[PDB]
Amino acid sequence: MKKVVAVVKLQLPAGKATPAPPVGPALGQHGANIMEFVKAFNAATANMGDAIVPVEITIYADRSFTFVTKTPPASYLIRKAAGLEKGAHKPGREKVGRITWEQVLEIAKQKMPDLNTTDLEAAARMIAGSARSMGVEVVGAPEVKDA
Repeated sequence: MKKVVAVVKLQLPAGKATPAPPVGPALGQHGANIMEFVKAFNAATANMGDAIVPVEITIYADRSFTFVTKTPPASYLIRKAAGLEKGAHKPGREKVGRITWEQVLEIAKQKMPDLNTTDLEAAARMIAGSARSMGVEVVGAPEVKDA
């Protein structure tokens, strides 16, 4: 008795969203509420910074909206697997925006269910290589042969 009916696969500006998004009405259907919409957005885009994110508000006719993407494509979750944590008082020696081979795989695997890719190396370079675009980098993916 619950099946998504509207997957708002729209986009949205970080640090720039407001009671006047490219949707507004096109979204007001989940019980009709905008601020909560942008509140959670501006609240996250503000908790992070400014940017753009593809929204995929998986809504179900039962009148519910499940979804929360953060940062442009890839970064939508690559940011998490990347290195966003800040920290407080640590011995030092560390960085931000660092993913791992497998992590980008699963993140790229589900991203390649049967569309057109095939080898984990393609979608991989995507999620991972995409991270490179974002400047992010992998944290492993060993490659040796001299034992």
